Amino acid sequence: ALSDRLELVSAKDVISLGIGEPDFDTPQHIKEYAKEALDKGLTHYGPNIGLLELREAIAEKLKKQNGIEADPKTEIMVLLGANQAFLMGLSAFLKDGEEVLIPTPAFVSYAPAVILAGGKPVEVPTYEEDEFRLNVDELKKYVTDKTRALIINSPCNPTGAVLTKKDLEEIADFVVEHDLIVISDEVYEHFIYDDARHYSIASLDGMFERTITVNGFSKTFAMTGWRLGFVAAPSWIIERMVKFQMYNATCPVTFIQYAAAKALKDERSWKAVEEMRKEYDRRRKLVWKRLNEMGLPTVKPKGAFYIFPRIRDTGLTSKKFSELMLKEARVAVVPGSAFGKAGEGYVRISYATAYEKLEEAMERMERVLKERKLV
Amino acid sequence: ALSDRLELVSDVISLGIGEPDFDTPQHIKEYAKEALDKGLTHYGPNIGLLELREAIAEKLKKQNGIEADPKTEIMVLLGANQAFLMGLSAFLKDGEEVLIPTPAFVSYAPAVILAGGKPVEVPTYEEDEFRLNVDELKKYVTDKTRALIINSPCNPTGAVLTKKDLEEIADFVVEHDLIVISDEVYEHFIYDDARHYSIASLDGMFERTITVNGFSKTFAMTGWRLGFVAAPSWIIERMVKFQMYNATCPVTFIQYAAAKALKDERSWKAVEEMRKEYDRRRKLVWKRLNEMGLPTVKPKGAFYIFPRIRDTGLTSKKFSELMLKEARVAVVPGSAFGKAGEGYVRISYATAYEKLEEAMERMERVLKERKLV
Ligand SMILES: *Cc1c(COP(=O)(O)O)cnc(C)c1O
Ligand SMILES: *Cc1c(COP(=O)(O)O)cnc(C)c1O
Repeated sequence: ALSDRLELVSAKDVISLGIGEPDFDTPQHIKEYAKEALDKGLTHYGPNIGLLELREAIAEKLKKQNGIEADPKTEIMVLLGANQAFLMGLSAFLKDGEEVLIPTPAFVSYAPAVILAGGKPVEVPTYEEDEFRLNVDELKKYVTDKTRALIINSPCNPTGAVLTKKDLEEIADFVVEHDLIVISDEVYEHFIYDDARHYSIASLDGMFERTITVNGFSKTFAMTGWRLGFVAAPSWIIERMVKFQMYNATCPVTFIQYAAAKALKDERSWKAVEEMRKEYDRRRKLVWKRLNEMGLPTVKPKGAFYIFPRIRDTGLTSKKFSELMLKEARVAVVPGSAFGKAGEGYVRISYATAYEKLEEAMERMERVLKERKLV
Repeated sequence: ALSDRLELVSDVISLGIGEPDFDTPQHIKEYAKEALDKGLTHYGPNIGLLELREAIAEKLKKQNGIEADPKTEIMVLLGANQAFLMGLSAFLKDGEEVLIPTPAFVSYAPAVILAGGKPVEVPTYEEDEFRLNVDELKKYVTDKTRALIINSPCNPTGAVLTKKDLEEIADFVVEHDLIVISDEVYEHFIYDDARHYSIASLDGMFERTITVNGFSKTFAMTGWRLGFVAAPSWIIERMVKFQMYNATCPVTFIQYAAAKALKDERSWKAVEEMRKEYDRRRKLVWKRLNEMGLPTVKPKGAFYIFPRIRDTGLTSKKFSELMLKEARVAVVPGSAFGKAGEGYVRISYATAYEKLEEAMERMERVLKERKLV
């Protein structure tokens, strides 16, 4: 019964570097469209699948930016945050013993959503030497004939890695050969740096039929507290997820759907996303310099707004290194072990905080690294 | 495993609408705009904002006599509808039974199937003004029964359980060591001699009770998706664990507007105005339905009325099929709310007075015309 699956799941001056959301505020003009919606009286229930005009704007964005062709009436569904998608998506198909492969270090909702859907998560390590990009040769070590799905997250949280098109082509070969469904969490697609490119696995030939691509407004617009996300997937999966929603949150907030549908079509939205991306890029270069500078070897992340320094050479546990940085440096970083077994030996730092707080946090980490001769 | 249980599930004047026709009171809309300007745009606690939980805790104390701790026993949800799946998922085990009074709201049985149990319908009867009767509950309990869901004022019937009904069902609940889920979203829309009481306020009941309520029906906020439950700590702790892998948290600036609205005089004023208008409409449709030849119990709460249709010789489904194309009015077959709903139709009077009168004339013209009386 679900209560059974739920008990198998667990878990003054101080700079928090543990944040997993934009420090920016929602762009003013998106605030303004939600005020207009309230005044227009968009107060009542909407369809379980989302407002058709939001789904249509989302079909346009997916085709033009991601190369995905999805039908608005049938294949895309609006959600209360992209987070709902893991449990509801996996529940449209996962049966009782089935395994889902999760590349690790991974976002924290993946494995519990698998356990709640009734399956068994199987962690597949990614490695520092590979700049944490998934390798299909690790996938092979873990396939069984109970494997039904793979979850991919690019750009990745906690790592900041982004899969290249060739990476995705190989993954696409493995998935088709093993007849898996891929769930692709793309919420960080627009925060990509240097010469990285965001490719969607559902745009490759023959792949839409087998992937659930999840995305949302939370990170690319700074709308985490607005609870609006979406999936584009085959209609037999969408059908099952809206039936689930009927008995869960019924439908998204309908005036926020209006604000967001207009926002996708507004030039100033995209302009604000580049503002934010240029500023996250500036902060990234600082924490990458400074962390390598103080002795913690760190891969330059190509996407999202997280960086993942190697702390294992200080001789500590990622949990003990988190304690020591909080007690003595008063900076909060999250243990890499919280992102799966392959995260032990690292710590997640979010640079979604003001440049200046990051500078100061970096000096404070330095001093107790030197002071406590951990180097 | 949840996939198998999903598999087990599921010129007209529409009278089938289950939501307020009113728009949200303007002052609540402005509190929302203000939260937006104040930047209340980021993630909040999974259990919901503490300001909102403290506000809900004084409302529950004052209006309902339920004492609950804002820190551990109140949780904000994305509509009250989340409470049934998530609340049942805190304790229900495989194949345990949940008693469901019928005619009932459509979420309850699918919510117990998704959670892993089996719904057992318990009939309510028009002779009893559709108030759940304990003798009927005695016939259906088993050693597999773990919970009971009650809904007062009730959708689809409009029935509201008496303080003595509650006292007797409370008895039954303790005797059978069940937990009760109490759906109280229509609490402010009660009429005539009716009074709303909360089963968690009685004698030792808080510990055995999940009470769900929200802002959708009382403040005309159905599209805002804000509801709440007050329940013991161990139920709340498991429901916010579930929310972390579900919708994460309600929308922050909506929560602030709801908090400021519980405290505003104009909110409670808005509610008497909507209650006064629904009562006017209710008198109209109860009168018109009986005199038109359809024996109808005068509902005492919510905004729904449930006329007897079976003496026309039609089934609930055939009668609404007839009314949709002959009268152009949409009513919903009683059989959609359980099998004790057969022979009846739910009409909602959450539409304008004028359209209700019109709708009533259209139904009366086709009743007399196909000699259905
Ligand atoms: C923030 C985030 C999400 C959740 O999106 P919400 O819309 O806020 O529910 C999903 N995936 C990752 C990897 C994220 O970091
Ligand atoms: C409308 C209604 C609800 C509340 O659903 P929301 O999710 O809050 O919109 C719950 N129960 C009943 C009986 C209802 O009629």
